[PDB]
Amino acid sequence: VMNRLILAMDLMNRDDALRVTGEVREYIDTVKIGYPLVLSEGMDIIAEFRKRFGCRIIAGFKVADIPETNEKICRATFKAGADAIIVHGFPGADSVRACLNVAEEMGREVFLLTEMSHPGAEMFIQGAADEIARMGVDLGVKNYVGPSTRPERLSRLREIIGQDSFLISPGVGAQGGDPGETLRFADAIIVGRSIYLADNPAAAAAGIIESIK
Amino acid sequence: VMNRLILAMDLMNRDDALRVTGEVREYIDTVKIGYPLVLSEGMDIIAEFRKRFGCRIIAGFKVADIPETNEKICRATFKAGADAIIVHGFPGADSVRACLNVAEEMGREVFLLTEMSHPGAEMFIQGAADEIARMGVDLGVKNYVGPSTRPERLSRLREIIGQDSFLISPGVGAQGGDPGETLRFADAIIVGRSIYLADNPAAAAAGIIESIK
Ligand SMILES: O=c1ccn([C@@H]2O[C@H](COP(=O)(O)O)[C@@H](O)[C@H]2O)c(=O)[nH]1
Ligand SMILES: O=c1ccn([C@@H]2O[C@H](COP(=O)(O)O)[C@@H](O)[C@H]2O)c(=O)[nH]1
Ligand SMILES: [Cl-]
Ligand SMILES: [Cl-]
Repeated sequence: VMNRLILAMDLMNRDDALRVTGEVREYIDTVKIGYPLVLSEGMDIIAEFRKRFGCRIIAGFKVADIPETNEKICRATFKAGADAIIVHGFPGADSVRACLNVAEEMGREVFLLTEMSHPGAEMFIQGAADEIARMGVDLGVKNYVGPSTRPERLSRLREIIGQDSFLISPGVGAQGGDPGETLRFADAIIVGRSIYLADNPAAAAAGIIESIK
Repeated sequence: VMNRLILAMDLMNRDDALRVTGEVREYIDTVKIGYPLVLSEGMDIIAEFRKRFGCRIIAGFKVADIPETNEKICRATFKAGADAIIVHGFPGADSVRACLNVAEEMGREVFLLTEMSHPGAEMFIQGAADEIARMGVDLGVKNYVGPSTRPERLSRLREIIGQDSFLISPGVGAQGGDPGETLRFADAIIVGRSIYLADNPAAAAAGIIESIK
């Protein structure tokens, strides 16, 4: 990932989303598109981003359904052009495998979300996170998502998945996570609001990159 | 809910989804639309269903993001016409409250998904399900989703939420759940494939209703 920086484009209208992404295109080559934008503008927005920016697209859908439905969601998502999809690990191994099956068939990637970055994650997710990470390792998952907001937890996750695995981390900026500290364990950071809500997105992205040069 | 039967419309193309729903419209007044259909045809499909069938629409999105993103997803979904949205409880209380806030503002409903119906749910969700249910009760949640595939678990969930709460349950038919047994605890059953994949959807729906009379 270019500059170890992934833009979380959660604006909800195409003009703004495309405008802001364009303002920071020189600093990134990977964009995470989620439901706020997709539900507001349609799945065709993914193809629009790929054609306009020639960027990698990670669908931050955090799939969390039964196996059969997970397969359908992944199929629809990859057909739309997504290079990868983020899947929740809490629902179990069968639900994860369903996503892996479609990813293998279509030559795409799966990112396993272990622990989440928000406060509520401490209630149920945190206690299962280490086991969810191990589950991913046992199934050969190579891409993971961990919390920037809890460096020691992110560090433990890194220990479990190993140095070879790819780890990205949200929660940098708006949620309180620090770019540099997070990159001690993650290969790339996910940044949304700190950039897309900034007075000048380009300066914001440049500032982040400057602090981690 | 008419006939205590909610149709899970997970077909992935407009023509088929509308045709099948039309075939069983005389037996239902509530349809659950999820990502397989919405990602394939766009969120406008929700409005299409409401105007063509005058039915209640439950968005089976199982929202499972951080609070801020959950708010955006719920807002986009309710603006699209959804009467209710299904929210995952495992991400915690703040993520649930975010959904409740938007539902309150827009005069819509939130259904809290406690334990899931597939095998993988036993790995992490099951052990947290009773507490997730209690969390919902403590926050005043009145609508819940529990597994048809585990009658005793569904029964325990009913005990926790009380007779007052509304409980719907997926996993009937394709996943092995029995309509009658499930309705001993749930107010309504969610049925997808057993109906929409049937040679004769209308006959399939009638058959289910027959054994429930
Ligand atoms: O544990 C997680 C999983 C997903 N995200 C997502 O990552 C982005 C973080 O954006 P922001 O807080 O930098 O604005 C959003 O798209 C959000 O939905 C998190 O924040 N935390
Ligand atoms: O625990 C859960 C939560 C959601 N669903 C959803 O309920 C429907 C069940 O459909 P079917 O198995 O009758 O086809 C699908 O939309 C599915 O995604 C489950 O099956 N189990
Ligand atoms: Cl995400
Ligand atoms: Cl659902």
